[PDB]
Amino acid sequence: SRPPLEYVKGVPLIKYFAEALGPLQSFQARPDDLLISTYPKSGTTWVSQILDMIYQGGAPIFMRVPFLEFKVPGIPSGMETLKNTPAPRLLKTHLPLALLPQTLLDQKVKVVYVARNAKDVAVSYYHFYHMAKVYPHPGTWESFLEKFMAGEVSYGSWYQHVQEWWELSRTHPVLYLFYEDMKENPKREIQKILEFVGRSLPEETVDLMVEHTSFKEMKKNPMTNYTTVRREFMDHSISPFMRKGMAGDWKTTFTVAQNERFDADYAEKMAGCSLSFRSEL
Amino acid sequence: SRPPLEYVKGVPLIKYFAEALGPLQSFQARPDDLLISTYPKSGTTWVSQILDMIYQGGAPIFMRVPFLEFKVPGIPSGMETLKNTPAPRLLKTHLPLALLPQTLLDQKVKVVYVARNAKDVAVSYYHFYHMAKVYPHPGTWESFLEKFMAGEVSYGSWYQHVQEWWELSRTHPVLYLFYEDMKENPKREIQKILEFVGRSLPEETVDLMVEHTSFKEMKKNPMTNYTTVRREFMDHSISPFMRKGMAGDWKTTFTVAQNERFDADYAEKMAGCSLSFRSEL
Ligand SMILES: Nc1ncnc2c1ncn2[C@@H]1O[C@H](COP(=O)(O)O)[C@@H](OP(=O)(O)O)[C@H]1O
Ligand SMILES: Nc1ncnc2c1ncn2[C@@H]1O[C@H](COP(=O)(O)O)[C@@H](OP(=O)(O)O)[C@H]1O
Ligand SMILES: [Ca+2]
Ligand SMILES: [Ca+2]
Repeated sequence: SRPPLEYVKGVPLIKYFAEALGPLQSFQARPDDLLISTYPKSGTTWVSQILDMIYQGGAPIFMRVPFLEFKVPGIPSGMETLKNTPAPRLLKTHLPLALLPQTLLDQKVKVVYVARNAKDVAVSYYHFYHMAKVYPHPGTWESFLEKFMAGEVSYGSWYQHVQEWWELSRTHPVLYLFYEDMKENPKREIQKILEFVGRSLPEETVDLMVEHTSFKEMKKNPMTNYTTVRREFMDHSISPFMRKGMAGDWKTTFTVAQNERFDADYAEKMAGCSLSFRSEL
Repeated sequence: SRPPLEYVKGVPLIKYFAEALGPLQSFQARPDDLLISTYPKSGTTWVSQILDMIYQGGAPIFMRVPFLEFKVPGIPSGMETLKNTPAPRLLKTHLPLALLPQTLLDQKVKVVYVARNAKDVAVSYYHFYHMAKVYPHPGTWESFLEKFMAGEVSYGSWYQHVQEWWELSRTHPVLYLFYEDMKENPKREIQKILEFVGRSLPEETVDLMVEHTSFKEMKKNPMTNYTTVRREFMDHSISPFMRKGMAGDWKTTFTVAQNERFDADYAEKMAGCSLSFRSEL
């Protein structure tokens, strides 16, 4: 019923996910866990499918890759789904570093992080707010854009999220990937994931993973497109989860006025950062 | 009902497996197939389980690894089971090179062959003849030993089998392994299989494969011990498939007289061969 967001340590989150944090400090990480970390709508489902295939030598995605802080009225908790989970475990989270279960850092769990350009994230997040009913109603795109720029959306600021994890990468095992690089050359990025997780697969098998993990395929696959969930939960008729999967599509939504204001605000928040994003390709 | 063996191109075989050869020249091999080749009771099930785990990133074994020439009164044909089989395929065969579907050689299919010392093979084969009722009754061990030395058992001569494939290894991709080496150092042999099939797995995961593919484990696992099959097919009460899994246990069955005769006969059949087997460890 589109419940307002709950702030936690300065971070606004889905009411339910906020409640799920208590049961969350009990969580104990294993040395062989693989943590998939991302700001919302940055390629989480995409890299999850890739990692899952890899872990199977080549049920829906949300069952195979437990969502750490997950929790919803008529659905099993993220930590629940993780109980019936044998090692090695693939985990998923969008949690900022201030809310991340300390155990993951203490065990040096390998992290595959994916960052996506902020403009495409914003548009993708606006449409998701519409279809996923656990989120407060977004309002107009104009108002949502403002909330997104002020980090007044679920999981907080995108600017801080991509920067903190980028910095964490200096003293913690982290493979920091870019949604755009994955778009441009999927095989290249999958090979980087294989090497990073200490695995190898014949060229032929990787080429097959590239075909099956393409937007087109993943949009048909009911195990990856989230269509098996209930309508009053996610209304694919409003906006499909597998919306467009493009890089640079934000140009058909941002007005010139909004783009000018966003860029100015951006340069100001990404000043001292060495992170470089490309909004096209 | 213990039907006599059928000779084919000079090779005696299970009546049913003989019949299964016709439907067999229709078989078409793919470039990515992986062929597990062995003379009977040489570690086929063992290396099959290992390869299957590898192919899954770490149903019973006979369903997951189709048995090429398989065929039995109340059970689906080997090529049948292979129809519902997606690439990449793991295949199993005990066929001598004269009966091997040419397509496997023409496609350069990777072969993992396992050889075991003849004395342990003989004893293991004698007990298998007893429990598996598709084989003619073995008779006494004394008589079986003689039949085994004369290649008058299913799949013919062991001497020729281990030599021809050893030679094939010079002009065809073949990883020739020894049952004994696998006993002595399983991790070492599994790493050789990984490299050979162009795969890689973290050390920790391989150590886990070594534990689960040990004789003890595989003897409990109903998916690998063949206990789900029907009794009038295989009578585990007569002799369990997972008998002992030892190297050098042939000393408790061979009499000194039989051993002296076997050695003399052996030196004569393995003369010009560079193959070296160790009957202990
Ligand atoms: N295989 C794939 N290739 C490209 N984009 C994909 C993809 N699977 C999902 N996506 C896109 O990733 C976004 C969702 O990411 P997440 O899984 O983190 O929530 C959506 O972006 P759009 O809204 O821009 O289409 C979605 O269409
Ligand atoms: N994991 C394992 N480790 C050691 N030996 C194994 C094994 N799995 C099966 N075996 C042994 O391999 C032989 C059967 O081989 P195959 O699978 O080729 O028919 C039997 O030998 P014994 O009769 O000597 O015990 C069996 O016990
Ligand atoms: Ca989701
Ligand atoms: Ca068998």
